[PDB]
Amino acid sequence: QAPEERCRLAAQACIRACERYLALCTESSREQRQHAGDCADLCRLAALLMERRSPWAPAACELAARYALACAERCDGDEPLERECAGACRRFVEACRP
Amino acid sequence: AAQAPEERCRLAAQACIRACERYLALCTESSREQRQHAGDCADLCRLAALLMERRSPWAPAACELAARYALACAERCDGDEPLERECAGACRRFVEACRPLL
Repeated sequence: QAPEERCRLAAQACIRACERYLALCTESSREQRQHAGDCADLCRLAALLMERRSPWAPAACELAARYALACAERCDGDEPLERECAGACRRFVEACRP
Repeated sequence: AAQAPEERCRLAAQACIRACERYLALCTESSREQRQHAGDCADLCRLAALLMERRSPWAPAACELAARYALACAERCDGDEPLERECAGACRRFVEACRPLL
């Protein structure tokens, strides 16, 4: 699996984690939900660009990673949905550096 | 209430993908290069549409990239055949709609 393929997969696993946290988490704050959504949206963009081999892929990838960690810093807690959302955000960023 | 220009942009995006898919599926005289363009244009337009639909704050960012691919698709796919003209037109029309949201 090429680093771009694992980064794409990590990004998709991220939006799934974020959209899940958004609709399932019963203790989320308006701000926290907003952070999850920003990461989910940006990750959809970076993902679509990675698939279409766009020269903007890397650019969008970093913008997504920025909010990906900002989302973890704000939405990580103790419940599974919370650790999962923050985890997936981490896993995504970890696949951006390479 | 700045959702008026965004809604008209969302509709332009939607029309643009319809024309692009139509182009991709119907225009027989189409190079693989033009097909790739109309295709990228259509996908980005999809994301852009979805982002505007859920009133995402990152919708303009998506419209920025989509406008790029739409503008490129127009510059590459316009032609004498109606399927070619309509695609270019839809893309350009869509590009025009993104302005206020840029």
